[PDB]
Amino acid sequence: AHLKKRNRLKKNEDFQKVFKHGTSVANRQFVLYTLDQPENDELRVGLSVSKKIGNAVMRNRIKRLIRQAFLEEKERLKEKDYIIIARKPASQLTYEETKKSLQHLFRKSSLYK
Ligand SMILES: [Zn+2]
Ligand SMILES: [Zn+2]
Repeated sequence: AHLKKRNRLKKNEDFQKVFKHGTSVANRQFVLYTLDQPENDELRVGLSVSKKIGNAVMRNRIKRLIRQAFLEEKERLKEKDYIIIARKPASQLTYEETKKSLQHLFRKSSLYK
């Protein structure tokens, strides 16, 4: 039901690494940063939510949808490091809508085995 701990990019150092050296694709809804770790056997997801969405509830909600959207995809996705920045126009998406969006970027940055 939930994304495993090991599949989560926790601390800032890891993020900065992806930002500075990773690759990027952007949507009207999200900015997906994917670094690359050949030394990682499983993928990692980091979440950055605009914060220009104030309601912790809208932010926590959107995070869950992306995390859960990833769970549905953990198998078809390369084992890299991902950072998804949720843009303002993502705040009101439904799971289905979020998943279609993430797969736009995933198909863009060819992160599909
Ligand atoms: Zn550098
Ligand atoms: Zn590394």
